[PDB]
Amino acid sequence: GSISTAVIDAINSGATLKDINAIPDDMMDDIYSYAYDFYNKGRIEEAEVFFRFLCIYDFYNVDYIMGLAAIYQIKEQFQQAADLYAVAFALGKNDYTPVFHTGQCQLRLKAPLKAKECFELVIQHSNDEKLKIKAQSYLDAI
Amino acid sequence: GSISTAVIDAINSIPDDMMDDIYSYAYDFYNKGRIEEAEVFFRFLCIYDFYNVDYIMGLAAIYQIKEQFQQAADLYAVAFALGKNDYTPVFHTGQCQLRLKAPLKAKECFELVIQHSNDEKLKIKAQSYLDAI
Ligand SMILES: N=C(N)c1ccc(C(F)(F)F)cc1
Ligand SMILES: [Cl-]
Ligand SMILES: [Cl-]
Ligand SMILES: [Cl-]
Ligand SMILES: [Cl-]
Ligand SMILES: [Mg+2]
Repeated sequence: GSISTAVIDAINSGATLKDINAIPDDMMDDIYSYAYDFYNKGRIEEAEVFFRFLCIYDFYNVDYIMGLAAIYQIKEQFQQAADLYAVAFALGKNDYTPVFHTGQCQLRLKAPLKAKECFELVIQHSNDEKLKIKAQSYLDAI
Repeated sequence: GSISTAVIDAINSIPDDMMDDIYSYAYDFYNKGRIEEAEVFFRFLCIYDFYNVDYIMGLAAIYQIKEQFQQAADLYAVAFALGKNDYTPVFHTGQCQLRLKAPLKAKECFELVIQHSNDEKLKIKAQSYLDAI
């Protein structure tokens, strides 16, 4: 692991714990797999702890961010979820799935024009026709 | 950075005119070549209101000037996700990806501009990069 001075330096420098290899890679994989297990088992509170832990460890990991965003969406913290989905989109650049879920969140936030803009962005830019079918099903419902 | 601040804020939990004032001051610094002071002001603005495309775009431009190409690209992508209709961030992401030795990502950015932007001057610029790729 990392000595305390190295962890403190990372806190003070704005760096991730990932950047200083504070926990072995295999253990982080285990933690992600357990977080997914909790999620799939309906243990949302525990899944939330684990996805928060993962995102503290590496705020630039798209899948860690996507997991927490999904949990926030389930818990109806729609603005926090939308905020994380936007970050997740930016980090991956290529995948419009977070923009699709942002659209769902915006509908629940009573921002239907923002939602429409999200679904249209998916339709116009994604080459994933299966995702477009889902986005189009929201757009057609208006 | 600004992205890490946005993520940490989400993990854990001023009149528009005044914000407009500070944005203009940051631009004033930028235009005089006071890049470091402009960067502080844009970083401040992105802490106060990160999901504001004008603040993101200004900070991303400074990172691009400073050859911090990955940070710039990440911020331009946020701006595009939030704004959706302006392809200027996609165009600059393409430039950044070229400098990051990611020519296929760059090509995808410039193609998006040509296919979707209504900014004819931006489309010429994107095509000139494509011709070099
Ligand atoms: N419906 C089409 N003809 C069509 C064209 C382009 C794309 C894109 F390249 F954007 F993925 C997706 C679908
Ligand atoms: Cl120690
Ligand atoms: Cl990238
Ligand atoms: Cl709206
Ligand atoms: Cl444009
Ligand atoms: Mg056109």
